[PDB]
Amino acid sequence: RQYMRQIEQALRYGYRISRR
Repeated sequence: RQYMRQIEQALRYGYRISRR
């Protein structure tokens, strides 16, 4: 929901760095 918005935005950084 609305709150997940800030939490989702974090995954942006996740997708910014590499994790295998």
